[PDB]
Amino acid sequence: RHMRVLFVSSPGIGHLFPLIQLAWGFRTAGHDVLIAVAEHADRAAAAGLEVVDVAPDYSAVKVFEQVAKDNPRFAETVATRPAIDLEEWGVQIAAVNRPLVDGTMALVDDYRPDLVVYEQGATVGLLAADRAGVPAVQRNQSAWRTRGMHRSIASFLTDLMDKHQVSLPEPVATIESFPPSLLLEAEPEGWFMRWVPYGGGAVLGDRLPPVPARPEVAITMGTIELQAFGIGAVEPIIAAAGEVDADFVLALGDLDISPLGTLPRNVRAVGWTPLHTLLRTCTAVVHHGGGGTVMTAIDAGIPQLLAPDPRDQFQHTAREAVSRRGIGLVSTSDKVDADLLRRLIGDESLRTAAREVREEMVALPTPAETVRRIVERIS
Ligand SMILES: COC(=O)NC1=C2/C(=C\CSSSC)[C@](O)(C#C/C=C\C#C[C@@H]2O[C@@H]2O[C@H](C)[C@@H](NO)[C@H](O)[C@H]2O)CC1=O
Ligand SMILES: Cc1cn([C@H]2C[C@H](O)[C@@H](COP(=O)(O)OP(=O)(O)O)O2)c(=O)[nH]c1=O
Ligand SMILES: [Cl-]
Repeated sequence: RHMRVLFVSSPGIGHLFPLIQLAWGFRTAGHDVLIAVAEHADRAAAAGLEVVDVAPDYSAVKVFEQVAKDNPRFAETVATRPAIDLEEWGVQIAAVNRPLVDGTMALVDDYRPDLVVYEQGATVGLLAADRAGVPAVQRNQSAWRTRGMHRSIASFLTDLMDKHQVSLPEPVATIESFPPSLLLEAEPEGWFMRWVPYGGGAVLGDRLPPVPARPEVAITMGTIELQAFGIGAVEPIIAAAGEVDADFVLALGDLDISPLGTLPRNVRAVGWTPLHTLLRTCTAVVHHGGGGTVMTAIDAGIPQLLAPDPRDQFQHTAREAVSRRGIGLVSTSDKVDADLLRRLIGDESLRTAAREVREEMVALPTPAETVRRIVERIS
């Protein structure tokens, strides 16, 4: 009954955080839990868990650069359109997974997991499960449909699969990220699960901060877009914000915001803060379209505007749904203006719809319940 469970994540905070509730779900159910990730191992440790860094010195941004340089045709074609069918993006996602393989396979041999839980980007997790000979459970991201994505990714890792004597298995269960209404007409892949936001711990101070008298709007762009494309995209958003009669809080995480210089007087900045803690006191949020941020805004019950850098192809899958369900607005960073921010804060139908989608979401099975379901499925 007592298991060793290995959680496997691609080297991204947006990849890793959606595994944390399940990892604490397994730990509080008495199991041993270990995380495999690269680049962000210290953040995983700051969730109170044990971590092995399966690729020391990894840099996602350097991997991205190497892909573009090495695949100029892909870069000038497929990469000029949104990443929707990830089968087409196998070359890029395989480049991301490749450096994690050797370290993950060694870890599987040493740790001997009974179960692998991996996030949807981490084909290396399926390979790990096959190495150990154990079931794999997939945790989905945003609204991407899996289809043949793992076969396409694996087609570029063939050499490594041969060396480690592994084939690509199918997961025994898949767990959706979004609530049913935000998948539109796309067929669900497995179980729905409530989104319980995780963004790190925090000392809030000597008291619980009160909700401000004036409405505050958060501006956040996740953990990879501005790192990969530069901080420039947030400038037109901040300029538009300075023209709006509302207060704004800029939350770009560990990103150095020095290049922005002096912010408008109605815009304040914070360093890394768990997003749900920030949003507890906000009226709306402007962001890039990251799935974790979309879901955390829904947990807060607030309208959202998705305005990524126009070059970023990985923020597309929530956009149609945010639109069609009326819980927010969609644009691009360079097209944000004061009128659009006023719509975000003023259109009551957006807030009504957000609250309705939140009600749907918070009734879904919890991570604790989902741990029980997984254990039943594999027993
Ligand atoms: C801006 O630059 C990018 O976005 N980069 C990339 C991301 C990748 C794959 C995603 S699709 S597989 S999950 C079916 C990538 O494989 C690799 C990597 C390492 C870090 C990263 C991020 C990228 O996605 C991020 O994933 C989050 C889970 C999403 N929220 O749910 C975010 O919306 C999205 O921003 C390749 C990549 O280039
Ligand atoms: C920048 C920032 C992000 N976050 C969280 C919100 C999300 O859970 C996660 C970002 O994931 P996500 O929004 O999926 O996008 P990306 O992969 O593009 O970064 O990081 C914080 O909690 N605090 C912060 O200061
Ligand atoms: Cl959070």
